[PDB]
Amino acid sequence: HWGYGKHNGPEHWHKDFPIAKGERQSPVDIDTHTAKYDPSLKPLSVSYDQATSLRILNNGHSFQVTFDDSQDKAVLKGGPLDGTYRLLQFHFHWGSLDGQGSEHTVDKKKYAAELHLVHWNTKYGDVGKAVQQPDGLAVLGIFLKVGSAKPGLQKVVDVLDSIKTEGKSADFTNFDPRGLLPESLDYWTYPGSLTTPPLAECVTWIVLKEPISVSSEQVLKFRKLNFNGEGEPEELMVDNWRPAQPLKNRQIKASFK
Ligand SMILES: CC(C)(C)C(=O)Nc1nnc(S(N)(=O)=O)s1
Ligand SMILES: [Zn+2]
Repeated sequence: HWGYGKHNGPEHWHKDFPIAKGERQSPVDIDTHTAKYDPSLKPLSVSYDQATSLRILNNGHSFQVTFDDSQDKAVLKGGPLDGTYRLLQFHFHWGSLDGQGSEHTVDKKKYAAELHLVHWNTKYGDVGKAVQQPDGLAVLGIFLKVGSAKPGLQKVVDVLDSIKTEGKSADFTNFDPRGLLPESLDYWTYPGSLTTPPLAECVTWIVLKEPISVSSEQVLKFRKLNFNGEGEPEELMVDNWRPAQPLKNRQIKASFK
């Protein structure tokens, strides 16, 4: 089964998921000088006030916080998007050290981690149908750098002890994802894919220019999670990032000058 190790990592994924070598794979390097300001791009609309978080889960890849997506509660609109995209889950990718961990890069710079808020287009009715569409998902990507703590992340960090190994989950209600957002909603956008199998080419990527800062203690708690299930040889869940993929016939657009 796929993972991030030497024998099952990103360089192997194409064997089970041939779209890994596709025309719109993610992540990519964002070359800030080549991204073109698009004045026709709207401001992003992030409407998270009514978000209902449900559970936090170690899925063997990452940890994720899942939301109730059975109603338009926490939605992403505007920007490059047509229609309404419901927040389903967020998760992170991170490194073994602070100089790596992000999936997208900015002028080849890697951040310590990257937060993905995954939303699906309500015109397709459910996320499984949305994954089969070129505009089915919108993932809001936010870079994490190490410095000051992000207070809004601490509730997440403090429960990771209870989901150390693959398969473990916990109640995680009343979590407000607005506490994870940076000040600016300036973004880059391009058409891409899921960055984990099945690597489906269904994502409008919206990557915020402004990172959030998290503390060393916060990211260290990410690095104590395990890829393995309980009772299996302990393999720290670190470096769960796919590297940048070829941009191919794509333009990255910027919402800002
Ligand atoms: C809900 C569902 C389809 C299982 C999902 O979200 N899958 C993702 N696979 N890769 C993602 S990423 N790292 O691009 O945000 S999300
Ligand atoms: Zn992700």
